[PDB]
Order: sequence, then C-alpha cells, then structure tokens
Amino acid sequence: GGRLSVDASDIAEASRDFGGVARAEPMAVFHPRAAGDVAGLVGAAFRSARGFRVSARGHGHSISGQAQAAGGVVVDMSRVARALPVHSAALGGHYVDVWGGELWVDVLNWTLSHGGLAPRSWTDYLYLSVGGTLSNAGISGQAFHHGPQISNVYELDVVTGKGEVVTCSETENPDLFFGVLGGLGQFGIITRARIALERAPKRVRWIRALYSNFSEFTADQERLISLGGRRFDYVEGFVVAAEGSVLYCLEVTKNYDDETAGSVDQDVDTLLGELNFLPGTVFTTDLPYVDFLDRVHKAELKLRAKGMWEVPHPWLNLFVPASRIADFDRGVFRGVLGGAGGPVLIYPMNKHKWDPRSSAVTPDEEVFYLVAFLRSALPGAPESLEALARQNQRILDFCAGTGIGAKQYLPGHKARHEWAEHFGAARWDRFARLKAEFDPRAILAAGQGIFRP
Ligand SMILES: *Cc1cc2c(cc1C)nc1c(=O)[nH]c(=O)nc-1n2C[C@H](O)[C@H](O)[C@H](O)COP(=O)(O)OP(=O)(O)OC[C@H]1O[C@@H](n2cnc3c(N)ncnc32)[C@H](O)[C@@H]1O
Ligand SMILES: O=C(Nc1cccc(OC(F)(F)F)c1)Nc1ccccc1CCO
Repeated sequence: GGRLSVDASDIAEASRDFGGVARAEPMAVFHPRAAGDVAGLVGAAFRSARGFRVSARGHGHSISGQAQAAGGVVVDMSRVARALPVHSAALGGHYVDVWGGELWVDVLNWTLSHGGLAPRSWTDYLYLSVGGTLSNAGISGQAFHHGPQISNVYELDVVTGKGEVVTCSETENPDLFFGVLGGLGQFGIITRARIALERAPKRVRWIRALYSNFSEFTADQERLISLGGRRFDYVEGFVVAAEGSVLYCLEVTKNYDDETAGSVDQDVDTLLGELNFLPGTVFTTDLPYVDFLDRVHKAELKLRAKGMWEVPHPWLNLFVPASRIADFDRGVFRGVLGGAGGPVLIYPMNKHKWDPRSSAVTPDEEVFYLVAFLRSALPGAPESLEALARQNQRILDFCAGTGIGAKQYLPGHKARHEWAEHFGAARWDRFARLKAEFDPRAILAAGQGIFRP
C-alpha cells in the first residue's frame, strides 16, 4: 500500500531535526497509507539478514537524532478518512481514535468541529505528533491536574519490532501499552491512539504576574497545583532577566464557556487575591481557546520572519524534585546562567497524576518541577551552539555535584551506565525485558542510542 522514496528533499528532512546537530541519513523514507504498510516494512526489517534500522518520524522535533535511522528506513508518519469522536457510557466520557502521525493542532480542529470536544492535557506547541509526544509524556500547564498526555489515552494500536499489529490498553496486553507510553519508541510504532476528550471551553482568561522573590514564586506555584473547588486550569512559569536581578513570571489561565462567563471575573479575582505576586504586575488577555492553545505557533511565525527558527536548538529539560528547587535557583538561574536567546520555563506537577506502570521516568518525590532551558544558538554561528552546550553540561554537573535527584525529560544519554542511572535498577530491568520481547533485534528508534542489535 505504501511507497519507498529516495527523493533528496525527503532524505534531507529525515536526516535532520529541530536540534539541528544530529544528521544520521537513512537509505530511504517510507510513506505508509495505513497501519498494515508500517507492519510490512517493520516485518521485512525483522526478517532481513542485516536487520536494518526503522524509525518513525513525527514532525521532526527531536533535539538529538532520536527519530533518525542511520542507513535504514525513516517512516514519514505525517498525513484519508478520520474517525469521529465517540461517547462511551462505560467510560463516562468521550474519546477519539487518531492516526499515530496526526499533529495535535489537527486533532484539536477535528474534535472541535465534531461536537466542540477537545483533549484535556496538552503540550505548549501543537505542531507535534500524537505518537511522538505519547513516546515521551506530552507536558504543559494542565499536567498538574490531568496528568501528562500519556495519562489521557485509553488504547493504542502498536506495530512491534517483529512487525506484529497489537491492540493494547490497561485491560488488553497492558505490558505493551504501559511500555510504549513514555517508551522512547523502543517497543513499537503507534499507528492509532484513542485520546480522552472533554467538552471544550470556548474562551480563556490568560494571566501573567511578576515576582522578585523565588521562595514566594515557588510557594504560590505549589499552592496553585494543590487546588481546590476553585482552581486555575493551567499553571506555568518562566524566568525573566531584569531588562526588557532575576524576575519570575507566574502564568495561569481560567477556562470558561457561555454558562461560566458570569462567574469567570470573580473566580479569577478570588484566586489572585490569595497569591503574593508584586502589586501592579498582573497582565490579562481574553481570547478563544484555540488561539490560546496555538500561542507558540504565533511565536514560531515571528521567528521564521527573522530567520531565527532554522537555527540549532540545544534544548535541555529537567525534572527537579521540589525539595531541591530552592538550591536550583541559587546555583543555576543566579549562578550558571547569571549574566543567543530563548525562554527558561519552570513549574511544578503532581506525581500521582503519572501512572507508575508507564516507561516515563520522574523523580522519586510527590511534587517535582519541569525546568525547560529552551535556548537557541545564533544563526550560522557554531560557537554560539558550543557555548550553550557548555552551559547545559554546567547545569548537569551542578545537579550531579550537589546530589539533586533530577531526571532528564526527552533524555539525551549516550552511555549504557548513563541509561542504567536514568532508569534505576528496577525500571532498567522492566525496560530491557520489554525490549527482548517486543524489539529483540533493536530495529526501532535506534537514534535514542539505548540498545544495539
Ligand atoms: C520542537 C519542539 C518540541 C516540543 C515543544 C515545542 C517545540 C518547538 N513543546 C513541547 C511541550 O510543550 N511539551 C512537551 O512535552 N514536549 C514539547 N516538545 C518536545 C516534543 O514532545 C518531542 O520533540 C517529541 O519527540 C515529539 O516530537 P515529534 O512529533 O516531532 O516526534 P519525533 O521527534 O519525530 O520522534 C521522537 C521519538 O519518537 C519516535 N516516534 C515518532 N513517532 C512515533 C510513533 N508514531 N510511534 C512510536 N514512536 C514514534 C521517534 O522515532 C523518536 O524516537
Ligand atoms: O517548547 C516549549 N514551549 C515553548 C513556549 C514558548 C516559546 C517556545 O519557543 C519556540 F521557539 F517558540 F518554540 C517554546 N515547551 C517544551 C519543550 C520541550 C519539552 C517540554 C516543554 C514544556 C515546557 O512547558
């Protein structure tokens, strides 16, 4: 049903990612029409004498070649008839079946136009694939309450490293289901995901407030994620330099529709009155739900206009235990980064919203932060990338040297002992046994660099 391509433009795209450093080239790009085509190509890789590398590519947003298949085949999962959202009296809510390669922006537009429904857990940027985010976690300001996107999926169709098509969920083949979720593409290619949906809000009251005190900023973020009961629907934060001394910006939203429109003003005021931000630093925006969710695509268009999008992105994302966040500000925000461009995001989440059976690796603490260092190197300036990479290593060295039990989100580890350390003994054993069962020849997502044939 599908086709192998050797088009130079296809080979070039499959040989690069948003990180802009890793450049491992495949022999061909596979364009599947349906799941059976993906199964055929993986089956052929498993049956071949050589056992060539096969990796699915979502939207190519990896930082360090995780979707690259050196001298093998890259499956271009990008987009056919779409399934309509479905109501279930047994689940007590809606769901939608989507193709693994579908972009979250296309999922949103589809579900809104078919019943005004939408996923309840997001990423900040919607031009990412469903299979791509579900293989990591999929995190944004809703995760503290709904959990990440891996906690908002009922079922999957997975093409294993043996080319077998398996339907899995908590009740059917749970080992494969939980293994694949946060699994870094190690156990199969997601061809279908059954996404949980809620009736979508119509509008968003988007708030930002400034802080000069890190203890008050984090104390307010930790109180907000423990609510209610009156609560915000989104809790994020970011670090700001004195020009435009360190400032911290709290970012929150209150979702509303036609029914709740008359209570949104007082709900926001009651919640904000209980906080400790700097007086006269509250900024507010009122806009449609789709416009708020697509806010990063707008930042993207302004960057493409300045030739500042197709630059190297040495991004570093860390999960930091809440017990060590104060030390982190002193040593990193004030220390390492004290004194190319890019935001530094920071906000806490609740570990109980993360299913411990999945492959995702979080710190061993109930409340932990995501600290996202989203810095870009200067265009056509290799020394800018090098200096940023040295700063990232200084951040990891700081965590190592002070015993902060941080974990990398989207891990960029190379060595086997680095992966052993990342997972820990119990999780590593579970991970390796799943690999022996579902991808014994290490064909899938070899660009992650965890296993070898
Ligand atoms: C570039 C970027 C990334 C990003 C983001 C904003 C931008 C500009 N904002 C994020 C956010 O708010 N929250 C979050 O959790 N992540 C965010 N990211 C990172 C993003 O999630 C990752 O880059 C992730 O890899 C998804 O991106 P993408 O869809 O482009 O996938 P990929 O890079 O090609 O593949 C990543 C790994 O997954 C495997 N893969 C890909 N598709 C599948 C399927 N269908 N099944 C199984 N495995 C799959 C790849 O082989 C690779 O190992
Ligand atoms: O990339 C983002 N968010 C984002 C927000 C505003 C501007 C952004 O910079 C960009 F260049 F416009 F993409 C990125 N988040 C992300 C990235 C990787 C891993 C996890 C996250 C979630 C942090 O909230």
